[PDB]
Amino acid sequence: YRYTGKLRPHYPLMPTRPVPSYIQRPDYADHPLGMSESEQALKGTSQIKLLSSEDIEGMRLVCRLAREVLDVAAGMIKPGVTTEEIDHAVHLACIARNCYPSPLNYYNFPKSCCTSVNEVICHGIPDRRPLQEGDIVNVDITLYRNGYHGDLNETFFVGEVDDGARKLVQTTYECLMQAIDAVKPGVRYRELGNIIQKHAQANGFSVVRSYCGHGIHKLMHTAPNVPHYAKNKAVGVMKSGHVFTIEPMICEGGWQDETWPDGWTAVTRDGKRSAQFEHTLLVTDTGCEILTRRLDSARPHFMS
Ligand code: MET
Ligand SMILES: [Co+2]
Ligand SMILES: [Co+2]
Ligand SMILES: [K+]
Repeated sequence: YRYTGKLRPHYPLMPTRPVPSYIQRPDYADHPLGMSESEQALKGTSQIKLLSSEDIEGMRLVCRLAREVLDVAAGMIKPGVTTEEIDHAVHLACIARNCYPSPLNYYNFPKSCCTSVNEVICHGIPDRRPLQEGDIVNVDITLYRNGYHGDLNETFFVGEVDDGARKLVQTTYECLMQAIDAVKPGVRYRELGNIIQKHAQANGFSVVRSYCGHGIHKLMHTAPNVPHYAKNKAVGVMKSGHVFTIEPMICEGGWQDETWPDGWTAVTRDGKRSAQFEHTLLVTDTGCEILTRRLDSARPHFMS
């Protein structure tokens, strides 16, 4: 395998961490290949759940806990800390909140969160590599509580970063917030990518095509599929009670991705950097509720 950049995985990984049986587990947690039968039973449907009020309450709670856990991770970002160390803390913080770390054994993913450094677009696997000054690192947190998933990520700076990094990260965050601002009953899901690419392209960056935002509630990944690039063919119109993520991945160079031999880590083909932000959003009668927002501080961690 020919690496596309300077990043390498750092093995061995620690044995997978167990989750106490008193925490409720998603279906895939105990499937030998991590398959989610509940997801597969809806494969290829474009029909979108309209959430009940109980469902809404379950999403508010899990998404709020998910944010608390991301914040724990943000507090640990510094040169010298390994991504495994961050994952171990995430793992414990999930459990302290009586939640299952949704990534754990999802299609056999080995860890409890994704840590994506520099050229890693998404789904990097926490490992023995210490963060280095000048790195940018995304932590993606997904929690499962009382039958609901909640999902968010942010890109963080490690010590001081270059101007390229700041611009990349700032623009990615703007892309996300500009898409969120357009969310309300009656908007086509396909529109969000027109907004995202327009801003990304205006800043010289590209938009990853192989990974999309998604519905999330009782299932971790479900309808709608939500592309972040322009003139996509996404099916559906937003309605009050829809819940889904927006999670744009933007790249300094080209948009093309490939996957490491590990089956997960997605990297730019050109080895240039990529950044990402994500929220889970509830479409209301008039706009949208950002379920995974910070409740206590105005800005994302990188601006603080
Ligand atoms: C290894 S599963 C990680 C999934 C990620 N949290 C997402 O938003 O799709
Ligand atoms: Co996510
Ligand atoms: Co997501
Ligand atoms: K990255």
